[PDB]
Amino acid sequence: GSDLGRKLLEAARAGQDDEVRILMANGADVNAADNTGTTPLHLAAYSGHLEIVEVLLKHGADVDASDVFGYTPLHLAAYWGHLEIVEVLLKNGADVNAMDSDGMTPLHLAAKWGYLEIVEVLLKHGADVNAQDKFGKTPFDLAIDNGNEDAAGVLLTAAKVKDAADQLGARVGYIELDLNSGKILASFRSEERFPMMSTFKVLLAGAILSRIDAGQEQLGRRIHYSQNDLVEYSPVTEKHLTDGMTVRELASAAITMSDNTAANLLLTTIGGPKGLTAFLHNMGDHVTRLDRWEPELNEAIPNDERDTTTPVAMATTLRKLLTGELLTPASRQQLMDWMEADKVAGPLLRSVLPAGWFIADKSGAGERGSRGIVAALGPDGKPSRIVVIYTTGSQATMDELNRQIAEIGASLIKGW
Repeated sequence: GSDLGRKLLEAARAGQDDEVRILMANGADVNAADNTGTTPLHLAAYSGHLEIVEVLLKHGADVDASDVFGYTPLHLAAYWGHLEIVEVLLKNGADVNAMDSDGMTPLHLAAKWGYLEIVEVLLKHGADVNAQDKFGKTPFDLAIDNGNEDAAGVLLTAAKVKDAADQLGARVGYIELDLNSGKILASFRSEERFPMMSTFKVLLAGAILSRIDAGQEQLGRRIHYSQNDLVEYSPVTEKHLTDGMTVRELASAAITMSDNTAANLLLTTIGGPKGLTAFLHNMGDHVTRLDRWEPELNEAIPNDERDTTTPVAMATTLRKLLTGELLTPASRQQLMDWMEADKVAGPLLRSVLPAGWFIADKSGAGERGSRGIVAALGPDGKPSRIVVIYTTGSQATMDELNRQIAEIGASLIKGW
């Protein structure tokens, strides 16, 4: 009987992708472990064999397996500066904050050796900047000690955001993204899910504009509705029960005033939340999902994936809508124009925006202390970056939440 377990360990170490598959096909344990607790995934991560890491993961490899010294594959990937592997491990559910026997997290390792790109990715997945090793040192402290000012700065920025959220008992996530290239300039918990709340209405407007471009809808078409269509908070639609509203007026009301009935009426034309989600799949967004209508979509139940997005997905989709090829230039401009005319997000980014800056945004508020904003802004009268910020779970007052988002915005503006 050939010990397939060890043969697989060696194949993973040597980068023999075909041999790895053959052994697995013949019954090799993908989670085989030697006397130190080392698994095929550990060795693949240590050597830097991306393809083998992927094959192991897609066939049942335990992503968080720990060896005798508390090392996970993510520890090894970070220690040797294997960026792509770090990314893949995290995408497959690795524990970003796993601590080895010395109390070191992957973020400690990346900060210590000065692997800036890895520091950034870890932050995307919620790495704890307050994590202390056995000597009481945070990743920041290790960056300072080893003279990595680059990493220190990025970690300091992340700490400001996390520490503010902790005081409120909130979970926070944000991202700053380049409008043209799509390059991520800064973020924290940008790969985690948050309730979209009314921020989804910019995506809804995109779906309608797509139908307009296709000739399935007309901006000037008048929609007639009744009192039984009215839901909570409908400041505009409640005024036009007898005359109705055009698709254009409804889209405007939905974005600029966050009118709920306006959103539901538009949703109906595309087949509801399932219709909007279908449109997002066409945009290349397979993360964002709308499941419910207004106002139920604002429930923000903890760990509920219904009606949620991630900061990176929302920011990326918004970028595609405002600059991509999917909408016609006229429609892209209309979407931007509607967001520029938002009048219900005063207490957020606009409360700290210097004179001369351009901003087009859409805000959101929900139960369980949920608050958020999506925006395209820039210091020179035009938008050059996308900013998305979400907070949830604090049960804090509206004023407290407003200031939480505003101060994050202030930090980004000052460090522009």
